[PDB]
Amino acid sequence: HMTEYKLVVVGAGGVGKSALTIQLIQNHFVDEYDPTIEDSYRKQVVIDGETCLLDILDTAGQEEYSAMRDQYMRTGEGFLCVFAINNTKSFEDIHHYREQIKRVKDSEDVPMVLVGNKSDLPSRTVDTKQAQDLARSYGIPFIETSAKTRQGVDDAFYTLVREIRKHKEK
Ligand SMILES: Nc1nc2c(ncn2[C@@H]2O[C@H](COP(=O)(O)OP(=O)(O)O)[C@@H](O)[C@H]2O)c(=O)[nH]1
Ligand SMILES: [Mg+2]
Repeated sequence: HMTEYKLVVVGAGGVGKSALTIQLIQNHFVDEYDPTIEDSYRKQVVIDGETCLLDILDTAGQEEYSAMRDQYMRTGEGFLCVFAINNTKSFEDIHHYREQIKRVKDSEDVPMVLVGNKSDLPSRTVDTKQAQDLARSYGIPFIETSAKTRQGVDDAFYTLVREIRKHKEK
């Protein structure tokens, strides 16, 4: 009656991991969300005729990974690797998040989507072609999002579900 899909949202502080997740669940842009709140959220949604229950960890910070975060990294089926298109450092940081996932999974073939968030903002410092070059090298999709306008948000999450299905029987 429902298929569970366990998703993890990672990336530098301030890129919009929480805003993206909240925009997915609540259809609202939250302007100011606690940067330290790490928690799991659930969403029921029909994707390609399948009733899915998304179990989504929105990660926050470093320093003594909770039991929960360690659990989700280990048992997570797919990862959204988020940077902001007006945050060059966040883009450069993606390498470290991908290295972490590769280590936790002992594999280069983990379901993953590269997300360039804050597409609504005029201060773009990361070109779509840069992002495309990075995702091409990793062998993953790249999608641009705005948690403010909702552009691409469903698309990122649905695409990650689809990547998981490409990798394993669900
Ligand atoms: N304009 C714009 N602001 C955003 C977007 N996503 C997040 N923000 C803002 O960016 C800041 C960081 O967002 P947050 O979701 O807390 O980042 P996190 O640390 O990655 O969870 C907040 O002030 C949000 O209001 C976006 O798509 N567009
Ligand atoms: Mg957050």
